[PDB]
Amino acid sequence: KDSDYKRAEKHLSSIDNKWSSLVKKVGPCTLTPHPEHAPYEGIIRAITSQKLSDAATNSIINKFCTQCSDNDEFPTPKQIMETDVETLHECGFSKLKSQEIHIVAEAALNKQIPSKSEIEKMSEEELMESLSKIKGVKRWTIEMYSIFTLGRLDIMPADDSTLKNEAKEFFGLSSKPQTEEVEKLTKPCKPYRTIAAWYLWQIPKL
DNA sequence: GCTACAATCG
DNA sequence: CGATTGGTAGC
Repeated sequence: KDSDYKRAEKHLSSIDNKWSSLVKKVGPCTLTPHPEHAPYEGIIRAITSQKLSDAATNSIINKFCTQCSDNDEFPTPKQIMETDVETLHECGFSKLKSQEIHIVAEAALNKQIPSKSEIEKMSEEELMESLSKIKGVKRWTIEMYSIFTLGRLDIMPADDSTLKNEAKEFFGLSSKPQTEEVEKLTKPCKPYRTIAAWYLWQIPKL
């Protein structure tokens, strides 16, 4: 993770030089993934973040953990299953998300979700095909889960709206780029596109 | 003080 | 189509 980042930062400093410049200005990558989280947890966290800022997402999960858990820990599948969507919605989850989160809990409970060991053996394409079967989980959500939970290093969430806004400035484009364009422009960042995305995501903070 | 900012479904 | 969860950065 440490050697991984230093190695990634070096590669990003070895492509064309706007990347070298951004890396130097932003400093060391502080991305902190949580692979210790079970798949159902990582998935629920990713679902919750849809259309919501990290702060908004945090306030919702905090309530969720504070009420639905008996130890401020992340609610277990069983605990979630035994909570109706009405109560989940009161924590701040949209009604739709409440429904999907309940279903994810049921799936985890009934061993319908790939085990973490199997997930770690799946390529991103396989993961996409597998988790996209879950209601409320598609490309973006799986990318976020791969990055923030799994800790994968070569994930380029080219479809991310904020990343597109950043890519427009960074690459000096005349208009917000389409998904395909972002993927093309960041190809040189392989095999550390996750870290490249993170750096782009840090541009606002500058 | 205001208010823009992923995936599903009748 | 037209809704949807909310903290808060940028006005």
